[PDB]
Amino acid sequence: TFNPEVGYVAFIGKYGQQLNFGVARVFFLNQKKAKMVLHKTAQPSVDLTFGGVKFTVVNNHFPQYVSNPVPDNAITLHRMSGYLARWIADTCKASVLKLAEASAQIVMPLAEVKGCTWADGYTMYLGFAPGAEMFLDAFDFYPLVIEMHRVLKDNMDVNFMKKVLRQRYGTMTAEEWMTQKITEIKAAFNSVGQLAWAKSGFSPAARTF
Amino acid sequence: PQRNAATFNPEVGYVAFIGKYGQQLNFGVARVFFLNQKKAKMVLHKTAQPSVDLTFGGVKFTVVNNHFPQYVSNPVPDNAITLHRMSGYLARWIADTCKASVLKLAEASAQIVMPLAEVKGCTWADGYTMYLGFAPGAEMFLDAFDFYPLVIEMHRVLKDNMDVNFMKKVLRQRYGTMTAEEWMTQKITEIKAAFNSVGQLAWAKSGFSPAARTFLQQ
Amino acid sequence: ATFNPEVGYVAFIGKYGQQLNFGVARVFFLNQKKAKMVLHKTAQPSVDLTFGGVKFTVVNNHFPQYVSNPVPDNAITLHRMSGYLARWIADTCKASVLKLAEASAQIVMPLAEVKGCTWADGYTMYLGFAPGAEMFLDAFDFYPLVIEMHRVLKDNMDVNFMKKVLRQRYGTMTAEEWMTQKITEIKAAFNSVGQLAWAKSGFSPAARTFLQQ
Repeated sequence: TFNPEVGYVAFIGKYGQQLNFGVARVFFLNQKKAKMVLHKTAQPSVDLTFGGVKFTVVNNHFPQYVSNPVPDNAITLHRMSGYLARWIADTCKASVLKLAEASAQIVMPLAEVKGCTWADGYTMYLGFAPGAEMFLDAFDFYPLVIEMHRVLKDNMDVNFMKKVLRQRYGTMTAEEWMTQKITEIKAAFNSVGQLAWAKSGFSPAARTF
Repeated sequence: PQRNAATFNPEVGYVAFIGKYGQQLNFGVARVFFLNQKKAKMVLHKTAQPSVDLTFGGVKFTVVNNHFPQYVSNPVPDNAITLHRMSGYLARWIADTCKASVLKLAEASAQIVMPLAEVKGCTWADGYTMYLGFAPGAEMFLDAFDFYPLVIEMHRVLKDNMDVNFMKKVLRQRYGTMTAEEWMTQKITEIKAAFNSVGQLAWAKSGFSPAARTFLQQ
Repeated sequence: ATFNPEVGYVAFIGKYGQQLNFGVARVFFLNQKKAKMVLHKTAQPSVDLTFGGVKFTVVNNHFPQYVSNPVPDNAITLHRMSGYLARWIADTCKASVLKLAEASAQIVMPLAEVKGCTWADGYTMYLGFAPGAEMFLDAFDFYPLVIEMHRVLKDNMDVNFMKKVLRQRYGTMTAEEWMTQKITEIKAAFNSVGQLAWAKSGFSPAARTFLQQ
C-alpha cells in the first residue's frame, strides 16, 4: 500500500522547512554510523539529530526489528536517504547556483568509492545514495543500473536487487523492462561503465607483486 | 515576520497530516471537531501554552496556539497544524472521500454537520462541494471545493458586513500552481461564471418553520 | 574535404583561447545570424570581426560569389567559429560544476530558447542547438544530430540539410555512429528532446481567449 511518491511529499511536509545542504552533508557522511547506533540501540523508535535536525526514525536495524511491519509514512533510515537524495536533486534541477553550492559541501561516499564525483552529473552522483531507487524517474534509472554493475564487476547478491526491480516507474507502466523502453535504461548502463571503479595504486614494488 | 507565505504550500502539509492522523480518522471525529471548533478556539485563547494538544472524539492532536493574544502575530512552522488548517485539512479529507466512491458520502450525511454552513440553511442536498466549502480554512484548497471558499468570503463581504481585510488571505492562493488567479483566466473560470449559488442560497438563518405569529418579517 | 574538425578547434584555441571568456562568448551568440549580413555585404575574402574585445578574422563565404571558393582548414568560418565556441563553453563547464552556473547567466542561445530547451534540460542539449555543434557530437552527446532530425520530423525541413550532419565520425569506425551502442546513445538523445515540447516561447502568460494558444 506504501506510496513512495507520497512519503517524500509527506517527508518534505514535516522536515522540509529545516533542510539545507549542511545537514545533508552530515547525514550522508554519517549514515553508516547511524546504521550502527540503530543496530545497537533497542528502541523501535529513535530520535536522530543530523546537524540541528532532528529526525524521528523507525529502528529496523536492531536484530529483532529486521522484519517488522513498517508503517507507510514512517521515515526509516533508508527511506530518509532516498528523500534526502530526491531533495538535493530538486534543488539542482531548479536553480543552477544551488547545484554548484551543493557540489562544494555534500559528498556521496558510495559514489567516491567506485569513483563517480559530481563531474559526471548529479543524477548519477546522487544516485549512489541508498533509497534513490524509490525515485527511478527522478534519477534517470541510475539506481537500477548502479546495482546491476555491482552485480557484474563486483558480485553482490542477485537477491539484493529484487527490491529495486519492483520500484515502478511513472504512471501506467509497472517499470519491468519493455514497459518503459529499455533504451533509456540501456543508456544509463553504458554511462556508468564509462567511470569504472578500482582502488590502487600508482607505484610498482620491485620487491614483488 | 511579515509577508507573505514563504512556505507553504498546504497540499504537502495536508498529505503529511494524513500521515500523522489519517490511520485513525473517521467521520465521527469530524462531527465532534467541526462542532467543537468554536469552543476549542476559546480554550486555546484561555490556556498559556504555545502549542497544545486536544482530543476530539478520540484523537489526539497537537495543535498550534493562534488565538491566545500573545501568540497571534508569532510565526508558525509548516508541519505545525493550526486549528484553522486543521479545519481546512479535515474539510478536504471529507471532500476527497466523497469524491472517491459515493458510499462514504452517506456516512458524512448522517454524521458530519457544518455550523457555519447551517446558519445559511445549506445541507448535503447542495452537493458536498458547496457545503464543505463553508468550513474555515477551506480556501487553502480552492479546487477541492470548486472556488466556493473564495466566493463565500466574497459573498458575505457584500451581502453582509465584512472587510476586504479577509480577502488578502483568500487571494495569494494558488489554483494548482496558477499564474493569473486574481479573477483572471479564460471563460471567467468558475469563480462567478459557474456558482451563482451563494447568490441563490438565501440569507436564511430563519431558525424555525412558521412560526407565522406576531412578528414583522419574516 | 581534408580537415578533421578536432584539428581546427585546437588551432582556434591557440589564437584566441588565451583571451576567450564567457563574456566574449555572449556577444557572438547574440550577433550570430546578424553577422551573416556584415560578410555578405562587404566584398572582402576575410574580415576582422569584433565580439566584445576579441577580435577574430572571419573568412568569407557568405558572399554570393564566394560559394565557388573552397575553404582552407586552418581558416575559420562563422559556422566553424560558432561550433568551436559551442565546444569551448561545454568543454569548460565539463570541468568543475562551479563554472557551469557562470554560463547559465552570461550566455544565451537563440536557437534552443525558441524550440523550448533552456539550460534546465542540460547544457549538452542547450549548447547543442548551435551551428557547427555537429562537428562535435562526441562532446554534445549526439544532440546536434538529434535536433536536426527533429526539425525535419515533426515540423518540416529538407532532409538534404541532414546530409551534412550524417558525415561526422563519432571517433573512428567510424562515420557511424549508426549502431554500436546501441545504436549510439541516439534515441535516448532523440526522444529526450521529444520530452520537451515544441511550445514556441516569447509572450507573457497570458489567457486567450478569442483565438490562438
